[PDB]
Amino acid sequence: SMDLDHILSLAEPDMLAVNQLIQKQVNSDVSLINQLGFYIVNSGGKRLRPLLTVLAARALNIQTEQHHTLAAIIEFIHTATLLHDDVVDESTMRRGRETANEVFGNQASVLVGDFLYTRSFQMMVTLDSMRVMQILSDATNVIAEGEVLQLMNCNDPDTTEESYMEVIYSKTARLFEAATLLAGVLTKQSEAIENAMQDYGKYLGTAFQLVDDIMDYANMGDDLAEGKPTLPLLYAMWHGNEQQTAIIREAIETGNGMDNLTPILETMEQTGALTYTKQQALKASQQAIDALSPIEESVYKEALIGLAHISVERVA
Amino acid sequence: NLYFQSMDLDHILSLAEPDMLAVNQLIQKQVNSDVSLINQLGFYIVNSGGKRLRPLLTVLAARALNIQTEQHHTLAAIIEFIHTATLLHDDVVDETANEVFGNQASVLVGDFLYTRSFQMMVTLDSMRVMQILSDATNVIAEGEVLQLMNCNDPDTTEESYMEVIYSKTARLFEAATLLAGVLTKQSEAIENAMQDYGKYLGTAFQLVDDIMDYAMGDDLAEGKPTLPLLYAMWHGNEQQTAIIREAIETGNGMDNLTPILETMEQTGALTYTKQQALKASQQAIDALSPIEESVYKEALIGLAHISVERVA
Amino acid sequence: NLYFQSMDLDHILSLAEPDMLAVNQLIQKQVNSDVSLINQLGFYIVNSGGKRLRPLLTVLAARALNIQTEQHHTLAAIIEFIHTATLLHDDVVDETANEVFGNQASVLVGDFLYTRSFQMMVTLDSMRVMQILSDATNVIAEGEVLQLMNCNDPDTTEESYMEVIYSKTARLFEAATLLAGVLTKQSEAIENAMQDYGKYLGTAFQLVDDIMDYASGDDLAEGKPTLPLLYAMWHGNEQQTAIIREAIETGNGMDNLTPILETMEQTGALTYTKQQALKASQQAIDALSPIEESVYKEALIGLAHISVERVA
Amino acid sequence: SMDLDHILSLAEPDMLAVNQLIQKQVNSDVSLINQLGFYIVNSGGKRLRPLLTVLAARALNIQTEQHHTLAAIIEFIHTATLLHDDVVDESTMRRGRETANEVFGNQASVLVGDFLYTRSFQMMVTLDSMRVMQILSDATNVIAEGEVLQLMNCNDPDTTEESYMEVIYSKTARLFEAATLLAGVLTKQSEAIENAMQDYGKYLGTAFQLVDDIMDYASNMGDDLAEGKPTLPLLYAMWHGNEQQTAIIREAIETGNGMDNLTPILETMEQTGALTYTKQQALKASQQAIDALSPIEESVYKEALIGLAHISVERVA
Repeated sequence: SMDLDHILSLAEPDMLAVNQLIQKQVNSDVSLINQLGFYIVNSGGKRLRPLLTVLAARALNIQTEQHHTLAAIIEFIHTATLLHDDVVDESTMRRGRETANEVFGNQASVLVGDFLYTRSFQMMVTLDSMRVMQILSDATNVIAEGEVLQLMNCNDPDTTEESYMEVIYSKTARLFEAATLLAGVLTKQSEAIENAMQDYGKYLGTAFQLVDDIMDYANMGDDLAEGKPTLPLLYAMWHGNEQQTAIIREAIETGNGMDNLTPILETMEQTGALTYTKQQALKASQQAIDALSPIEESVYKEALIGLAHISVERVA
Repeated sequence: NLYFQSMDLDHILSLAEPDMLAVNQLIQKQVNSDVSLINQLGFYIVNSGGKRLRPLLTVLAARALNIQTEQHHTLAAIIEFIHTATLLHDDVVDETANEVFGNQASVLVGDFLYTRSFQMMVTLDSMRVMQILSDATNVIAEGEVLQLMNCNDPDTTEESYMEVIYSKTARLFEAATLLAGVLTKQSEAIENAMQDYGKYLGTAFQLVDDIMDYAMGDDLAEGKPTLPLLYAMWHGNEQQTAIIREAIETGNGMDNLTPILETMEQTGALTYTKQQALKASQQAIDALSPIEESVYKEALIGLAHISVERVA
Repeated sequence: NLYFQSMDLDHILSLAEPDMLAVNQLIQKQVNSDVSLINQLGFYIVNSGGKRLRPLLTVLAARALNIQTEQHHTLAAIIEFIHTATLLHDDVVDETANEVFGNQASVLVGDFLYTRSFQMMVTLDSMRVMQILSDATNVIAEGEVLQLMNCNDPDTTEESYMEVIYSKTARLFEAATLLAGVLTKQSEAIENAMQDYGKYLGTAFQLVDDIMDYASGDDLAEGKPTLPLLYAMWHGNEQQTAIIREAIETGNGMDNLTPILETMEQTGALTYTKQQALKASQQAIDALSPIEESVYKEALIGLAHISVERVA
Repeated sequence: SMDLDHILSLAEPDMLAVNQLIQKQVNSDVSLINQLGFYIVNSGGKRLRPLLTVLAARALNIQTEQHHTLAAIIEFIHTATLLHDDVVDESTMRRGRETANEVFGNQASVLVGDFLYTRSFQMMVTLDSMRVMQILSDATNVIAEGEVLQLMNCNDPDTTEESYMEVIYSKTARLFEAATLLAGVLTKQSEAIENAMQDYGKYLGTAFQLVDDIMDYASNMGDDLAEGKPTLPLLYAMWHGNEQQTAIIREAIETGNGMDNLTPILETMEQTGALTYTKQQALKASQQAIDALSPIEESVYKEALIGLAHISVERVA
């Protein structure tokens, strides 16, 4: 499969245009918006969602440059979400750097999130497709719902596997799914090709999230400290002995224990909790690949298959 | 003390009631979610008071333009969701468990509402509706951040304070009335009349709100530069100007409460702010000239009078 | 803003929301009439703020007693209609074209809601329910008249002030909680416990309300002798006592607002009344002893704390 | 057949008990309630509804004294309605005497109304019948609705004959209908007999009100016009008069002006036969009440029920 260097090289001409657009579309008459927008936009995100979007639009031989605007739209939505999450979580650090709410305060972060969300809709309007906006209005409502679903799960050790997977789907997979779907919408593909791209995005997002959650136990236990129960921790809790179950249950309820997870890590190894989670990741990764079957052959399709392989490479 | 207050208000509310009930019912359907926590919190913030004004305006405006559909019900709901969301997001405090959960609830319920309003917009199946509301919602956001910037800035101009009023509060009124015209396929001139009515009505409401904060509210405490406080600073004497400046910058206005309120009285600061509100109220009424006569047009005129009732 | 008030309140509302939503929809069904004017006015009165506490109490109480039906929804609506009808009838002014129609609608919509509440009682198909509520509403009528008798009477005792609270306000809370017991077929000591909880909770709320009127002042202008004004008069100096006496006799206090408010502070009048509220609050909590432990019982304790949160 | 003196004489034993009940059952701990309730109960009402109640019960051979309590219940409800109406209408006189709201103020009148209403329910409880309370809670809701329907009609010259009749039924006849129906319920009659007593009370109530509205324009005179209340005589005269007469009646209704000189309005009524038309409706209603009593067993009590129906339209007929 195609490696990251080549994927990026393939995508760079498009990603340069998207970067320019992301930076310029922050503009406002209000200086605080320009500052905070600058800060969040230029803090060094991996820009994975717009990369997906542009590779997808090319894979479907797009004739316009509308995938640049669409890519900018997706990243604005994701950025709006990040700003709000960091206030909601009271995060202090992101991308090795102080968070926007730490630098500018909670109030300003929330409001500029709203500025970026609404700005992303002004941009959607320029694509002149009511369907684009139906999909994204739907997607963003789901994201908001997933955020509350995650809050309901905070410090809840009774959080079920289904509830956990629903948060992955609503809060992460749905936006990847929307991105790839909308590449098909822009290029006027059939329902079945739209479904293929939609599925690749969904399963890819799911894989990325599962692996992020795995990597958190290989700082370690950032999720635990924030009171966020994830599958490795839950599986270990469900299948361990009574003592292991109790300490994990305690850890989830309190958010204590990040500075020494030894007995929790041991429980994961013994129950196969990480292995189980790794298998769901690999599964999702393969499902993303299989979903691309119909897509015409091109270097861009190989790039999309590449990403699905990269998403789980630290686990495969 | 509801049926007492105004003869026009009694008729206004009664005329609007079938529409307002329909809106209330639509809101209860559209606020609903697949997530238990959202339904639990959402119920109380949507159904409570302080929800009446913008939907009332919206349905009265659509009836005045002789709407033939029920799309004004959806539009009324969209406007109140936008309003409720922006309110919740303006309740966010900077750096207890009360404030942490308040912040969380305010952001996430706000986000649910804001996003749901856009879903509802799409059901109207109109690109122009999306263009208008996407621009309006962006301007409201710019408005809210501009207000934040102006917090504790004693050099805030009059123009800048009015830009806040317009962009934060008035723009939404303006969009609501504009869109009544759009849904009913009115001419440009009619659209402009309605747009201007909404704009100026909203401006009046906001100014009057700022006046009533003194004739006591937290604008002084927060160190928010509103017109009455700014004017009194601009027309007070050497020391009066200096204490008000300090109050804005620091927030210690409650220490010097008595002398600050005296300055407002002596400079006629509240009087000046009252004049601007009455002007706005009149500009709203004036903007309706091209609208054909009806009970609904009379209601819209009534609301303009009611906005400044407490300061006329 | 609702979500910043209390962690207890957050949990209580979330816990009650499924019931409170059902009550809301039931109220809208049962407020409807064949007379368009009743619907036009009724809509706004029933969906206003200040509608939530008594239904909240009722559903929480019925859940705390493990109710197996949805009759608590009907009971909650009945209790809110009674409250609303009585409020409307307490808005009547003695003698103004706004005030003429205001009286008419207040009386007539009040009568509609009062009568509709009795029709709803009958659907519960319990003679004990009819007996309890006929007694409660009669006592509430008595309490409102005793309040009217005390208007402008400076020789009003502390006992007499309390008797109004028990009859006018607390009795409704008491009936609501008792009836939760009755509908769930509890024992006397349980009924007695719930009854007492309602009584003292309602007493606490009313005491705090009277304090909050002077930490805002409508009661002063009307010459309504509440405990904060009376205590100040009893323990003020000769002049302060005479000023407060006159203020009650003639409804004149707004002229002497500053000396009077100062007297309340100087005499500890507000603090004294705050203590009585805290006593009531605590008596209500103590009354729940025999109630099985549950999240709903915990919610009722939370309500008791919330009643005096602004005071405590 | 039977004259008013014989009717009152026959009913005297029951009405003594009822009068005592009505005076005693006002009792409360609150002095102002005792005062105001005393004033209204002892101001000299006709006691027509309790009279009707007790005659109806005797006619159905009631074995208990529950009809005293029922009759007192009905009068208390009627009394609560008067107190509220006089506040809504801002009336100053009643039974040649200052109204309670004039003596005590509006607020007290309204609240004491509520006291009487709730007290009447406390008395209903003692009859230990849920169906009774269903009937009276339904009846009293319809009364309340009727009061608002009347309010909507105030100063409205476009008030229809149907809307005017609907007010009569809901505001006046419905309580008569319920009184006599409940005399059937208390004595365990069949559905056919309940319906018969129900209809007698309804049509009787209708007749009384129609005559009241007619008598407002014959011999204070024109009391309804002043309150902006369009009644059938005035409305009919408007519909069938010429353009000038129509215009002045339309003006009279909208403004509530003209009570002190009705000359041209009365002339319009004479010419259009508007009083005559309204008299026919009253007679019709009276006859409808008598027909309705066809299945009730004979007695001096039934003959008093027929006698009241004849008495209702005496002045007119």
